[PDB]
Amino acid sequence: VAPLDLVQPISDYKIYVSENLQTLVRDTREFTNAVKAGDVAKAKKLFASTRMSYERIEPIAELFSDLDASIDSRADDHEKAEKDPAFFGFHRIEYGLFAQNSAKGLAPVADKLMADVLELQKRIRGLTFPPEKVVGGAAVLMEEVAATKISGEEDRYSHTDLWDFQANFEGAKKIVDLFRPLVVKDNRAFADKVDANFDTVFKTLAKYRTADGGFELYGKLSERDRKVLAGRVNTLAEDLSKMRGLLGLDL
Amino acid sequence: VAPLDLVQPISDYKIYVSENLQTLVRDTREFTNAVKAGDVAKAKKLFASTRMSYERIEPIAELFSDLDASIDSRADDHEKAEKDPAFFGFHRIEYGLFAQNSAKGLAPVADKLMADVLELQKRIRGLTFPPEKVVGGAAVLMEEVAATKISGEEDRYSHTDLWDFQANFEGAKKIVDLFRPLVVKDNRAFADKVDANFDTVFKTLAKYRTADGGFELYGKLSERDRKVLAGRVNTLAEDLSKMRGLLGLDL
Repeated sequence: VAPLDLVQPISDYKIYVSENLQTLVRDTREFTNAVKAGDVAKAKKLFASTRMSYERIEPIAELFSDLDASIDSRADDHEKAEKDPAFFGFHRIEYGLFAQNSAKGLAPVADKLMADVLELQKRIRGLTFPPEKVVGGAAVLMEEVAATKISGEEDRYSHTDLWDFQANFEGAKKIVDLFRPLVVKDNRAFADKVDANFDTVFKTLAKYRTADGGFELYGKLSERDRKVLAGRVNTLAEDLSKMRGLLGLDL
Repeated sequence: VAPLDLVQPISDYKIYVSENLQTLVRDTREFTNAVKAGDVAKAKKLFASTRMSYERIEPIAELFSDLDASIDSRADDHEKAEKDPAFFGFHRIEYGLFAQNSAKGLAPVADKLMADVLELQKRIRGLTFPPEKVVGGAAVLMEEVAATKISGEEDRYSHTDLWDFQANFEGAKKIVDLFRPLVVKDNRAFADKVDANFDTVFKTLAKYRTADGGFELYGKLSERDRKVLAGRVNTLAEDLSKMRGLLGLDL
C-alpha cells in the first residue's frame, strides 16, 4: 500500500465533508431563524434533518473538540444538567423545543449555534485531513454509538436518535467506500466483509422505519433490540480499526 | 441486575478515581515545579509517571471534555501544531522538554496545567457517576487506544505511549473488576472471557518491558506488533460495550 494512493480518497473525503458542511450551514440557517421566528412546530421538524449533516461528518470530531462541545454537548456533560446556562448548541435548543414546547430565550443560543457552525466550516476549510484521523476517528464514532449512545443519550427530548445513528453509519460507510480500491488489492475478502457488516447494520435500523418512511422514536426500541444493535455496531468499529492497520496507517 | 446493585460499585469507583486524582495533584506539583525551576532532566523523568494517574481515569473523560482538551490535547489537534497559542497541557510541555530540551517559556504553561488539574479534581468531587458513562466510556477509551493512539500520536516527543496504554488498561480493568460480582451471576462465561482478554493484552505489553523493568520507547514497536495490539485491544472495547448491555444499562 503506497501512501500516495491515500491522497485521492482523502481529497474526495474533504469534498464530502465540505458539501455536508455547506448543507449544515444552509440547514442550520433555516433552523435558527425558525427558532428566532418563534415557530416551534417548524423548528422541531427541522431538528433531526439539520443535524444529519453534522452527524455524518463526526468521524473527524476529534479535530474540532472545542466546537463539538459548544455545538453538540448534552445536559449530562454539564455539572447542573439542563439548567446550566453554559449549555448551548443543538441539545439546548432541543430541550426548549421538545421538552418545554417553547422557544423562550433561544435567540442567543441559536445565534451562537450559527457562529459555531460557521467557525466549524471555516476551521475544516483550512484543515488538512490525516488519513489515520479519518479512518481511526470513524472507528471511535462507531464505538461511541454502540457504547455511549445506545440508550438514547444524544436526544433525550426529541428521541430522534435513529436519524443520528443512520447519519453516523452513512458517514462511516463513505470512508469505507473511498478506501475500498486500496483495501481490495490485498484484502478483497475483508473489504467484502466490511461492506456486509455495514449492510447488516443498515438493515437492522431499517426495521424501525415507519409507514410514512420516517423513524420510530428511540423509546420504541426494546432492550434486546438495543443490545443486538450495539453488538453489530461494535463489529463496524472492529472493521474500521483493522482497516487503519491494513492501510499501513499504524506507522 | 437491578440499578441499585450498581450503586456500591460506582461508589467504589469514584473512590478509585478520587485517589488517583490525589496522586495526580501531588505528582503534577512536583512535575510543574521542576519545569518552572528549569530542570529539564528531572521533569522528563517525571513525565510518564505523573500522567499515570490521569490515563487511569480516562474512561470517564467525556465527563470533563473541556479540561481533557486543556490538559492533554496534542499538537495535531490544532491548526498551527506545536506553535498554536491554544496548545497547552502535558504535550505542550512535552515538546519543550523532549524535542527542544528547554524549559524556556514553559512556566506559564506549567501554571495552567496545575490550575486545570486542580479544577479537574474539584469538578469530579461534586460529580455523580452514571454507570453507563463509566462502562461505556471505558469501551470508547479502548477503541481510542486501538484506533487513534496506535501509531504513537499521544506522546510524539517522549514516545512514552506504552506507559499510558498500561494505565488505560488498568483503568478499564478496575471497572471490569468492580462489576464482576454482578456479571458473574448469570454470565460467568462472559466474565471469564473478559478477564482472559485483558490478560492477553497485559501480557502483550509485558513483551516490551526492558531489563530494569521499564518500557521500550514506542518507536521500537514494529508495524506488525502495533496491528496485533490494536486487534486484541478492540476485543476489550467489545467486551466492555457488551458488559454495559449485560448490566442493564441500555435502558
